[PDB]
Amino acid sequence: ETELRALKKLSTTTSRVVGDSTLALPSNVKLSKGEVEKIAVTKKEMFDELAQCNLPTIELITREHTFNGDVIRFAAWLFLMNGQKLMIANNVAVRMGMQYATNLAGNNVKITYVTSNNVVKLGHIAAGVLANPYSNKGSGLFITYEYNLISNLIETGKVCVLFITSLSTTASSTNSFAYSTCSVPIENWDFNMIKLTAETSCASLTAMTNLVNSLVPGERTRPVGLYVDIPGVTVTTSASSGSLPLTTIPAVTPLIFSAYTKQVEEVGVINTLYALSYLP
Amino acid sequence: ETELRALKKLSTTTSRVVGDSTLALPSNVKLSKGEVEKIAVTKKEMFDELAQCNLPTIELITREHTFNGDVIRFAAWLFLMNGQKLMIANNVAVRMGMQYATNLAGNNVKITYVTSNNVVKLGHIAAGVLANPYSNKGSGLFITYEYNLISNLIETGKVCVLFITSLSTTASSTNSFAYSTCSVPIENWDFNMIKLTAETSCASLTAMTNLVNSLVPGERTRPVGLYVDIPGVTVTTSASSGSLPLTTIPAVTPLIFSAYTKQVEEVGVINTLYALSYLP
Amino acid sequence: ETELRALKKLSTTTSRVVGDSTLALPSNVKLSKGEVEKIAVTKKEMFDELAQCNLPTIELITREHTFNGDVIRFAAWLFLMNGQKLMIANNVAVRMGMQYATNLAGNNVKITYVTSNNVVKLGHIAAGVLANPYSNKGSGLFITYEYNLISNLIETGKVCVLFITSLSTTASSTNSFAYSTCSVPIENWDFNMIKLTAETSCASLTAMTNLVNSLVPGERTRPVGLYVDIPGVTVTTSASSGSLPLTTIPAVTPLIFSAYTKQVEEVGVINTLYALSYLP
Repeated sequence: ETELRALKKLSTTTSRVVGDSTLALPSNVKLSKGEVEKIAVTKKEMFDELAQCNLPTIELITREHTFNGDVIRFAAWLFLMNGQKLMIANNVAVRMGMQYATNLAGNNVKITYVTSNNVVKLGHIAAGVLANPYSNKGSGLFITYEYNLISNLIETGKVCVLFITSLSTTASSTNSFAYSTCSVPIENWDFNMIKLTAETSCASLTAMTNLVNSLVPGERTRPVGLYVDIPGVTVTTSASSGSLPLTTIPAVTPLIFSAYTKQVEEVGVINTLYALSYLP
Repeated sequence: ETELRALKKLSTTTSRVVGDSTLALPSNVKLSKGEVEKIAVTKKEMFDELAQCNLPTIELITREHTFNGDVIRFAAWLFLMNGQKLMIANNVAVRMGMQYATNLAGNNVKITYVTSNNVVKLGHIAAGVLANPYSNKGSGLFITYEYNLISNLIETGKVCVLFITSLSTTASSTNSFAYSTCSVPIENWDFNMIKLTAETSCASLTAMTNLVNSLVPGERTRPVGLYVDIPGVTVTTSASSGSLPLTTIPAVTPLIFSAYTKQVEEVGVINTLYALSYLP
Repeated sequence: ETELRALKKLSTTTSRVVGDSTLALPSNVKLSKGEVEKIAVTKKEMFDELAQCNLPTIELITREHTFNGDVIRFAAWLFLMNGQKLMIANNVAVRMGMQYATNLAGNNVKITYVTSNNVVKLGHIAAGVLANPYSNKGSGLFITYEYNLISNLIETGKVCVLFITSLSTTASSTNSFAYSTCSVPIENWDFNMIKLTAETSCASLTAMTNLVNSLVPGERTRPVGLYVDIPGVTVTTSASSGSLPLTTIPAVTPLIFSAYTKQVEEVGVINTLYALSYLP
């Protein structure tokens, strides 16, 4: 029975040591920790990027604006946040767990964190003075607090999100524009549930499908529709206006998320920025 | 009877649960899935960045231009594509699987996806009007369809790869430049094979190495040579020019890949952008 | 006897083919290489980003300025290094194992690699002509070789690190500015040790926290203090000057690391850039 004791240890560990052979080990065989350290990218290694002074944790001031050290999302989110050629002025994204966030003009603003049932839900900042109005035919996503941009009316305790778009192709000189809007209660608010989709079926997407079909086949562009998964929200579109719905946003108006692309073809870039901005 | 049964499962799975000690387990020890789910960053976690509404897959429109979710790749490729300080005008990279791609001027246009044997291989777009001609001691890589920038002669069923370079350093006011053009058939085309190398031996590097020797000893620069692994390729490197072989690209000229840097000293980033752009 | 050899294989090999089932296998269940090949993003895949022509290793020139393939390290570091707004002129960071590095004006220059006891400790370059004076009410980190920026005196065989800051908030019109300085020998030099912290206790932080506390309510800002882990280090923090200590630096003055943000609120990006720039 003592043979069982020794032969049992063969299960616990491997006689093999780490090395180049670990790369060439056949796929069917099992692995030890040392080899798995080599083969797969370790969570330590990503944590090792910002590690200084061999501290147990990375610097607090760094963890604030790096999504608590999630470097992978931080890199891609950073460029789309600002520096894109086609984005007008500076896209405004209020990331959670932050002291300051830039506004449309570019001044960093102390963020008013809204607390829901003793839990911080989201924060907003003053819009500031927009550099320029949104000129060309492009799409954009807008999220504001206690305000409706189309109606210019304030609803206390309610968050309204607007999506604007240009149906016509940028090359096509014909001008057709529409938008989708909805108001969400403060309580059941989750950034994850909202997205811009071209495949998932929703009421906004249905409107865009036939609305583009209204235009000539040469100038058609694939529909991009607002989708909201949260209970208690109704998405309302608009008829084909043919003129841009929103040109500028007042500074006094509270702001949560706002991003517009000069051309419509890079509409999906907006959704990517929204996806990266808030962790689910 | 049951002693074999239990002892097999005893070895087969792990009794230990995940925790802090999971990090401190011996390297030679073997591990469970929950342990590996902690130690290494997962496919899901990388996939989790773009996940919305807990959907099985990422959004289609985001899936198109993010290399089908290669967020690790997408971030680095993005800045080199747009916003490089030394890059002139807008370098053009045509990403596969996408409807639109920006041209030199910055106006995004529809892509003509070439299909070979009922299988797509590459896409090209109109060059557009260049913002400014390339005027400095710099190097660039150029890929065009059905055309030869050296001879300005149209091709049929042929894709020509051109690589200009700056023999002198930035400080060396002495002016001398060379190039290495190649033409490849569509049938044998494969992006991954071609690269810019300073160590791998090739015909272009063979000439390029001696060319800097013609320079004064103080003026030497590290050779950078075009290398093509595609069988049936012809590589030609002309003598020193003393002037820029190419100044501007005609708008009607078809384009696939084009990028140039004012300073030759950053020629390496050109290869990186080409490496990032196309998945092997 | 045969059972022992037979049952050993059951230990070493899972005998289960990879698939979606492997994705859904229980966490307690042990797994083979094929699962870890799937479950975790491999070191191979990160190598695959720059992989080309199926070469056993990545290109030399590409690996030189990409931290030898640390793509994610290269990604986030790239945008912060240059191209971001709220950065005066160009941030200058000299990466190790490099031929050229950009100056303040943006022209890349040869790097004098300082080798100590037959080990290359660091490298420095000529500062070049600064584009503009260092704006207003911002913070920055400065590292110079054989020099003292505040004292403008040469110290052979000693490297000095300087930190500047603005106590007052950008919104507050009141003006209060302080700084921290240290002189480090080259022999004990190690990049990873030094950092900007808001939680770790250090002499520089202790001097600064009461200083901003001396400011009236509503004007106080989170203290960010120099912390140096290298033994034999002195840190000095003067009284609140009320005016910017430094505006421009001479071109002839050697420069190791230099970064400055127009707004103080983005102090973290300064530490973030330093953390990314040099591997531990």
